Amino acid sequence: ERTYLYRGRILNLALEGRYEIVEHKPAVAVIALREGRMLFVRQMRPAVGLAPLEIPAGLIEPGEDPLEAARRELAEETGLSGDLTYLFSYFVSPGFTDEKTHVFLAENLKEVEAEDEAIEVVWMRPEEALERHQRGEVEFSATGLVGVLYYHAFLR
Amino acid sequence: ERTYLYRGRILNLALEGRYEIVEHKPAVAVIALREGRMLFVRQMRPAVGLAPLEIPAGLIEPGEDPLEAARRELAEETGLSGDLTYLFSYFVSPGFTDEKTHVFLAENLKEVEAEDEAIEVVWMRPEEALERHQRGEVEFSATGLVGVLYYHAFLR
Ligand SMILES: Nc1ncnc2c1ncn2[C@@H]1O[C@H](COP(=O)(O)OP(=O)(O)OC[C@H]2O[C@H](O)[C@H](O)[C@@H]2O)[C@@H](O)[C@H]1O
Ligand SMILES: Nc1ncnc2c1ncn2[C@@H]1O[C@H](COP(=O)(O)OP(=O)(O)OC[C@H]2O[C@H](O)[C@H](O)[C@@H]2O)[C@@H](O)[C@H]1O
Ligand SMILES: [Mn+2]
Ligand SMILES: [Mn+2]
Repeated sequence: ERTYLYRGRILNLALEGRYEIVEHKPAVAVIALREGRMLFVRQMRPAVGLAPLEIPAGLIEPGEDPLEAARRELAEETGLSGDLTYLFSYFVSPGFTDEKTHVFLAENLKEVEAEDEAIEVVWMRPEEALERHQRGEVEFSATGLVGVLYYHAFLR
Repeated sequence: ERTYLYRGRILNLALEGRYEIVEHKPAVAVIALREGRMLFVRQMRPAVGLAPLEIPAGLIEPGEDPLEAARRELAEETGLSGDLTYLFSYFVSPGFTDEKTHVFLAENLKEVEAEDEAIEVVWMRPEEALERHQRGEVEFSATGLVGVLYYHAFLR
């Protein structure tokens, strides 16, 4: 038996025996390179009180599958569309939440819209994002770090 | 004002205006290679109902800093010690939680203990972990995927 303590907008909090469990919608994230720059985004994140370096990401909404959600959040956050390829998925923190992230690569990006304004588009070479992070200048989300590592592994 | 709905063992659930926020202890994770195999672990994770491929990881306990927590969970989960180097950190899912993970590299591993039994030690070439994941055979945690990508980027 899961017993629910809180049913919310973007999460539920449940107890399952001794375990505290946060149910959360699945997410998508998109890795995109153009002229050696990766497409990052930043927004104020009240949970952490700062704006980490992320890649375009969002929740999968009712009716959508991961590919469709990835297309949508790329367009809504950055005004771009591209050719999407599924890469891999991961559980963000499976010791307490079921949130799963599906990661895509985008190629051949084109502007379809001139976007959500509280999101800052940050094109940045991934080598520079990693250096800024090593020097303490920026924090990463998991999606931002996965983008930077994937680039270094496979896109040079 | 954060208003608290739940104060627990491994998380607190808070509201901050419209935002649902899960406070969570920071974590560590350790990337370790030996003879071309990466040190993964698996354990049943009730939040997800399965055992994803992770790397050795744990929460930072009172009094500890990340390096010390990394040493401890490597020994407790796998019976090993090594020379630790800090790599980078990431917020697991900063749209709802403040959990931050500090990732270390371990080299020169030695057995100090013959360990916590509900953790399965899984030495596996990272190329094979990535293939098994691409074929649907295993799920990744963020820490497992970060280990595999870091290897491919920097440890070949
Ligand atoms: N959902 C939970 N509810 C209550 N207690 C729990 C839960 N999960 C574990 N404990 C207790 O908490 C104690 C300390 O857990 P440690 O073993 O240092 O950590 P880790 O490997 O779980 O988590 C490490 C990271 O890996 C994953 O990505 C996680 O999501 C974290 O981000 C354990 O003894 C359990 O008794
Ligand atoms: N803590 C919250 N509480 C309540 N509502 C919120 C919260 N955060 C956002 N919303 C509402 O939820 C709506 C849908 O959010 P989308 O914009 O598709 O997602 P994302 O970028 O937030 O999260 C994407 C991933 O990136 C990060 O790693 C996250 O942790 C996720 O893993 C937003 O309109 C907000 O109005
Ligand atoms: Mn978003
Ligand atoms: Mn652990």
